[PDB]
Amino acid sequence: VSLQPPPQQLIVQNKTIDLPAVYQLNGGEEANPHAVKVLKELLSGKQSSKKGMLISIGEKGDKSVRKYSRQIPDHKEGYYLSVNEKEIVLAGNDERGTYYALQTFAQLLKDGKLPEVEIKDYPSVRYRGVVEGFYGTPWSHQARLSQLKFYGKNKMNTYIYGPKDDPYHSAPNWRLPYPDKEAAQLQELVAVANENEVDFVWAIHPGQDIKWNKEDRDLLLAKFEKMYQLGVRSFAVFFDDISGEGTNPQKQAELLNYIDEKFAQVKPDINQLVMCPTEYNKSWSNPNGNYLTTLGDKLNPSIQIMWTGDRVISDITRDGISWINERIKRPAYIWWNFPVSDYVRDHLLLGPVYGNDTTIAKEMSGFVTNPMEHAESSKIAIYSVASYAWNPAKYDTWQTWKDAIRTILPSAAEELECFAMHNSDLGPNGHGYRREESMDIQPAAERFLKAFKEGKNYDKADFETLQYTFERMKESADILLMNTENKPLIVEITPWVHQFKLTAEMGEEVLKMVEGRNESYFLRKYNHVKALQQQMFYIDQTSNQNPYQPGVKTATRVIKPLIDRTFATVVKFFNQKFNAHLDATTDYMPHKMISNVEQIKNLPLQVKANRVLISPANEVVKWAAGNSVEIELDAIYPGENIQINFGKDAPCTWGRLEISTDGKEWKTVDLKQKESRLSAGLQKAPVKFVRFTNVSDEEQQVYLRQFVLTIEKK
Amino acid sequence: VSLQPPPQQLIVQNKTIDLPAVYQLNGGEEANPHAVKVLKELLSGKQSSKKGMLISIGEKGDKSVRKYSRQIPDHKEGYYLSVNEKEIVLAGNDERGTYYALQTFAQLLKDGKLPEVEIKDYPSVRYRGVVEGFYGTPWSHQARLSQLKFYGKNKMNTYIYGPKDDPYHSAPNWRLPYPDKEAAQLQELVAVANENEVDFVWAIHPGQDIKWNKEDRDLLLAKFEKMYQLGVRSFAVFFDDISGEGTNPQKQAELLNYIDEKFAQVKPDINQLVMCPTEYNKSWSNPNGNYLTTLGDKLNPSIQIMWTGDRVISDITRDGISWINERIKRPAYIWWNFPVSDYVRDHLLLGPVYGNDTTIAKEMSGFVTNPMEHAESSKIAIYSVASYAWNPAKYDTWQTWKDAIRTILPSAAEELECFAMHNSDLGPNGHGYRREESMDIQPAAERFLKAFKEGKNYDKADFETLQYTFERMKESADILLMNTENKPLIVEITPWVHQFKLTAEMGEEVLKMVEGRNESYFLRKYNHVKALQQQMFYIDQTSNQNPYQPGVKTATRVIKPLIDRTFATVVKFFNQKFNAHLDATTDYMPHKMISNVEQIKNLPLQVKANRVLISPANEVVKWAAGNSVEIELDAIYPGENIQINFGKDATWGRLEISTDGKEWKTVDLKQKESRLSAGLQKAPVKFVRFTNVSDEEQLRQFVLTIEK
Ligand SMILES: CC(=O)N[C@H]1CN2/C(=N/Cc3ccccc3)SC[C@@H]2[C@@H](O)[C@@H]1O
Ligand SMILES: CC(=O)N[C@H]1CN2/C(=N/Cc3ccccc3)SC[C@@H]2[C@@H](O)[C@@H]1O
Ligand SMILES: [Ca+2]
Repeated sequence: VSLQPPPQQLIVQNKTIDLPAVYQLNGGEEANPHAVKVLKELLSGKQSSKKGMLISIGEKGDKSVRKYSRQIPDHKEGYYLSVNEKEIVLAGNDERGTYYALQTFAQLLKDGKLPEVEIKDYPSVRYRGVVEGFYGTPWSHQARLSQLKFYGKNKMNTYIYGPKDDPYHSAPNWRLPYPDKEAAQLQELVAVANENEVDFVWAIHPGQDIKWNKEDRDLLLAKFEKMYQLGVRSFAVFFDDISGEGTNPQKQAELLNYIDEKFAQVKPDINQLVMCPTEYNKSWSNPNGNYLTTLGDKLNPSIQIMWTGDRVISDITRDGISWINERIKRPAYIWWNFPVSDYVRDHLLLGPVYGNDTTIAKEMSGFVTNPMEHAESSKIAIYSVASYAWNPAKYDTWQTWKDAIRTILPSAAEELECFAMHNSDLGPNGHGYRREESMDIQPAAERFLKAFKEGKNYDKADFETLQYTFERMKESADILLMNTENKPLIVEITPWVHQFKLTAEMGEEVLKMVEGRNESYFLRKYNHVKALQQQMFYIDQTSNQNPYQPGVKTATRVIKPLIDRTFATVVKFFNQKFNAHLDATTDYMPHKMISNVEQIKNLPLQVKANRVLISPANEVVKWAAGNSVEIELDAIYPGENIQINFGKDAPCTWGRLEISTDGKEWKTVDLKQKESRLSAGLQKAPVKFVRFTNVSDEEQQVYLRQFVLTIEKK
Repeated sequence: VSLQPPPQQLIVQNKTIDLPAVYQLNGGEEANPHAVKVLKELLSGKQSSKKGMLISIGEKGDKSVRKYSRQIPDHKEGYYLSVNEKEIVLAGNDERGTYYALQTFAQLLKDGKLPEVEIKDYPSVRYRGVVEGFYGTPWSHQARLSQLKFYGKNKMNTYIYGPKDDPYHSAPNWRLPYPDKEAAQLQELVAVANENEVDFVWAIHPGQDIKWNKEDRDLLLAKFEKMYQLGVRSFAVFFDDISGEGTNPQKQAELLNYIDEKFAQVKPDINQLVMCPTEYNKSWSNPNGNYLTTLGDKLNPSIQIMWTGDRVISDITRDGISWINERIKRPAYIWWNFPVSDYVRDHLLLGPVYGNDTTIAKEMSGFVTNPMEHAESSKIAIYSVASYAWNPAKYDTWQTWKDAIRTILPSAAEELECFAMHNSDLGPNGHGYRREESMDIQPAAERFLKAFKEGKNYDKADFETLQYTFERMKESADILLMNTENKPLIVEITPWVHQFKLTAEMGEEVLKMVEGRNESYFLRKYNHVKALQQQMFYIDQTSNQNPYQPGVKTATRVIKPLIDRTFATVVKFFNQKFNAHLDATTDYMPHKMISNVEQIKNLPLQVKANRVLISPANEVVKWAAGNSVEIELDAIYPGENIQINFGKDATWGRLEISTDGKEWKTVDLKQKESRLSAGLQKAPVKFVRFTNVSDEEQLRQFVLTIEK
C-alpha cells in the first residue's frame, strides 16, 4: 500500500524531506531518457541550479552514480534509491532499472514530501506482464495505449500481443501483412511500449493451416520481417488450441530454431523469442511425455516455452512447475489464465489474485496474465500480477487487491471494492475453475437462511448485515454508473452494474417480505419482486449479447442464491399460512414448458439470443411410453430449427417432434442426424408450441444433453 | 364506478341473474349490426328458438322492441335497457342508441352475472369526442385505431382529425391530396370509425397562406372531394394560430357558406360542418367584437363554431359560454385544451378532468378534448371527458379518474394511480394554466418541512407518510416499466417512469439523511444522493430532446421541491455540526463556474440543448477591475458563439477562450444596442473567461453555444 510492487529491501527513517525547491541534477544527459523525463515531470516548476539539493540519476558505470556502484544490486532491472537531507540517488543497474527507480520515487512523493529511505530493489522473475491472448473482441487501440502506461508504472516489462480473433495473428490471414491502418496503430503501440520500458512481443498463431514446406516457412518469416519494420523486437509462435499436422513437435521445434538462427540471432536487437506449445498444460499432455520432451530436447535453449499449469485454467504450484521444467529442460514461461473470462463471458472476474506459489520465482522464466476482453476491468488482476511477479516472497493478495482498486478508481474506491467483492467467481464452467466471492457475508447468509428453512428468530445483527450489504450495493452501483474519473472502466462494467443494483433492490424487497407484518404489504413487496425479476431478465437479454455466454450475471456465488432461496421460502410460508397459490419461481421466463417425464418437468427453460432451450439434465432421463414435453412460447414466431441430443449419436426411432401455432393443429417435423446430434429445419414455419412424444410402446433411457428451438432473430 | 358514462336514469334491484347459457334472440336481423356484433361476442351461450330467457334488440320502429317502444327515450342516441329474470331488452331510439345500449350492457356483465336493472339514457351534449389538434408528432395509425375503439366504448361520437404538423392538413400542402399510403390509412380509419359509431371529421387548416381567389377555393373543395372519396362524411375548416389575410372573418364566413351550399348540402350524407375561428378564445379576440359578430351573423346556422373558453387554455364556465354564445348566435362547440401538453412537452398531464361547469349542457353544441401526443396516456382524460359530456349533471371528477385508470390498466391500476397522482401539474408556462398534484401528501409535506427547517421535531406519522409515498413510487415505477397489458402506454411514459423512480430513490436517501444516525452514514447517503442527481440530469438531457421543452420532469409540484429543500437543509445542518463544506446544490451541473465577482459567483450554470449559460440575476451588477467570470466545461467542445447582455448600449471586458486554461486566445464582441455577440467558427473551447481589463470597476445573459 506504501509501494507496489514492494521492494526487495526497504529501510525507512521517521524523518521526511521536502521535494527540494532548488536542485542540482547530476546525470540527466547520460541516464535513461525515459527515467529522466519522469524525474523532470515530478520536479515541474522547481528551480534547476548549479548549487541546490544534489539529485543523482544514472546507470551503474555513469560518472553521476560511480560513488554508489557498491549499493546498486547486481540484478537485471535492479536499482538503488536513496532519499536523505543531503541528496537523492536514483541509480539503475541498467537503463530499465533507472526507469523502475523513478516509478518507486513517484509513489514515495506524498504532497511535496519524501520519506528518508534506503531502497535496493530488483525483480524476482525476469519477464513480467500480460498476454492479450483470449478469444473474443480484441482490446481497442485506446485500451492498449492505457495498458502500456499502466505496465510501466507497475514494472511489467512484457506485453505479448496475440488476440485469438485477430485475423492477421491467426486463422486465416497470419500470412498477410497488416493493412496500413492497423500497421500504423501497431507502430504507435510499439513506440509507446518502448517509452514505458515494455517489450512488445508480437505473436503469430499459424498452426491450424500451416504446411511444413518452404512456402509457409517463408511467409511466416516475411510476416516477422514486416513486424520488425514496424519496430517489433520480440516475437512468439503459438501452437495452442489447434488440430492436425501443425501439432507436430519436431516440425514446431525446427521452425522455431530456423527463426532463431536466421532471424532472431541475425538482427542486432531482437530480445524475446517465445513459443506456446500444443500441449500447454499437464492434463492435455499425452502420457508417453514425448511431445514435451521432443520440444525440451530439440528447441534451442534460449527459446521460451509457455505453460498454463496443471489444467487449461490453473494456479501454479511447486509440484506443477517442477513437472513441466523436468520435461522442457528450462524454466517454464507461465501463461496464467486469470482473469480471462472468454469461457464465462457473462461474468466479470474482479477478485484478488491468489493461488500461485510465492516461493518458485527461480523455477519460472516469465509470468504473464491472460486477461478479460474488458481491459480496464482487468487492471485489478494486472496490478496484482505485477506485484506478485516482482516480489513474490512479500506478495500480499488482499492488500494488493485493495491497492489496485484505489489506484484504478481513487474517487470511488470503496464502491469499486463493494462491486468487485461480489463479482469474482466464474460460476460453474467446463474448465472447472472457481474463485471466492462475498466471503465476508457468507456466514451471516448461511444461518439467516438454513434457520429460515427450518428454525427460529435468526438474529437482529445475520438481518442488519444483509440489509447493510444491499444498501451498500445500491450506493456503489449508482456512484459507479456516474463516475467520470475512469469512463472506459464504467463503459465496460455498466451492464453488470445495472444487474447488480437490481440484485440489491430484489434483496431489500425480499427482506421486507420476511419482515412482512400484514398480507397487503407482503403482496406489494411480492409484486415488486416479480417486476424486479422481469427487469433482470430484460437486462440479461439486451446486454452483452455474444454467441457463447450471452447476458449479465452478478453476485452469483452467495447473494443471488440467498435472495432466490429466501424468496421461494417466504412465498411457500405465505401460501401455507393463507392457503394461497403465489408463484415461487425465482427467474422470470416468458415461455412455458410442461412434461410428465420426471427428470424433465422441473428443468428450467432458458432464453439465449433467438434460442429457447431446456436446461440440460445431469441425471438419466426415464421417458415412459406416451410421455411428452411441450414448450409454449409467449407468441407465434417464425421457426428456424430444433436441435436435440439424447446422447445416442443415432437416429431417434421412438420420438415424434411436432409444432403448432394454436396447440390444436400439429405438423410433424422430421429429425435428421447432423454432427452427432438430431436437427430438424423449420423453414420459417410459424411456431408457438413444440411437442416431443415417446410414441413407442417402451420406456426410453436418454440424457437430455440438448433440446433447443431457434426462432427468427429480432 | 359501475357505469361510465353514468346513465341519465338507473333503477337497480339488488338482485342478480346469470348471463343465460341458453337464450332466445329477437331482432338480430333488424337491429344495428354493430350492436348485434357486440351482443354475440358477449353471449357465451347457445341461441335457441324454444328454451331460455328472451333477449330483445332493436331500434324504435323495429317489431323486436315494439313491446318496449314507449320506454325508449325520444332523444338522438337514446336507449332503454332492461335486465330481469325473464328477459333482457336492448332498445335504441336510433341505431347508434342501440350500440350505446350494448356499451352499457357490456359494463353490467360481471363474472358471468348481471344486475336486475332498468336504464333510460341519452347524451346531454350532442357531439362528444376528441380533436387530434395539437402541435407535435401526430398520433400513429395504430394509436388512432385504438382511439376509435375506445371512443365507441365510452359513447364519444366525434373524432376531429387535425394534427397541426400533418403537412396535408396545414400550409402549404393542404392543397395536395394525401399520398396513396396515407390515403389508404385514412380510408381504414374512416371504416373503423364507422364500425365504432364515431363520426370522422376531417379538418383543413389553410389560413396561413390562403388566397381569397378561385384557385385556392377550388383546391380546398377538390381536397374535400378527395377526402369524401376515402369515406369522410364530416368536415372542418380551422383558422386558428395564423396571421395575415386568412384572418378575414367575412372571407372565412363566405368560404364556409360556399362549402355548405356547394358541397355539404349537395352530397346526400354529410353530417358535421365545423369551423374554428381565428379569435377562438375571449382574451385573444378583438376588444371591438366585430370579428365574432361577423361570424355569428354571416355563417349559415347549421355550421358549428369552435371555442376554447376565456383563454387559449381554460376551463368552461357559465359566464364564459354565455359571453361567446351571445356573439356567435348559437351554442359554441367547445375545444377544451386539456390534456394537450404541446407547450409543456417535458410534462405528462395524467390527472383528473375538472373545472368545467356541470350545468351548461344546453349551452354547448359539442365538447371535444385536445389531447397529448401520447395517445394511450391521454385515455385517462378522454374517458373522463366522455363521462362529463354524456352526463355532466352526475360528473364525478375523482371516481371517473379512478375508473379510467382501472379501465386502461386493470393489471396495475393502483400503480398507474400512484404515477398519475404525481404527474398532473403543467409547471409554470406561458399560457398560465396549472393543475393540482400530490394533494394527498401536500399537508404532511408542508408541515414536515416547516418544522424541519426551523428546528422543531416533525411528526413521526408525516415522516412515515413521505417514506410510504417514496416506497409506493418505486413499486409503481418498477411494475409499470414491465407491464405488458398496454405496451404502447408503457412506451409513451417510460422516460418519465425512469425519472419518477429516481425521484423516489432520492427521496428515500434524503429521509435516511434526516434520520441522521452517524457522520459516516450521512456521508454515504449524501454521496448516493449526488449520484441520483447526476442520473436525473442525464435522463433530462438525453430523453424527449424536442426543440420546445426538452427533457423529462415528474412530481414537480410538491415532491421534487420537498426533496430538494430537505436535502439543502439537512446539508446546511451537517456542515454546521461538523464544520464540513458539503455541496447543498440540488441540480447536478457537470461544468464549473469560478468568479472573484460578488453577485455572479453563486449563480448556478444551466445546460439546455447545446447551450451552457449563467442564470441571469435580478441584483447588483458591480464588477471590480482585473476580476473575471471563468467557465470550465467538462471537456473540449467546438465553440459556436457567445451572447452577453448587461442591459445598456456601449469597452471594459476581454472575452477569452482556451482548451487548457494556460494558453488564451482573445475574441472580439460585435454590438447591436444591448446584444454583445461573437461567432467562434467551431474553435475548440474548454475554458471561457471574461475579465475587466480597465482602470475602473463597473447580467441579463451569459450564454455559450457549443456543437452537439
Ligand atoms: C495457451 C492458452 O491458454 N490458450 C488458450 C486456452 N484457453 C482456452 N482454450 C479453449 C479450450 C476448449 C476446450 C478444451 C481446451 C481448451 S479457453 C481460455 C483460454 C484461452 O484464452 C487461451 O487463448
Ligand atoms: C383552437 C386551438 O386550441 N388551437 C391551438 C391553440 N394552442 C396553442 N396555441 C399556441 C399559441 C401561441 C401563442 C399565442 C397563442 C397561441 S398551444 C396549445 C393549443 C394547440 O394545441 C391548439 O392547436
Ligand atoms: Ca332496425
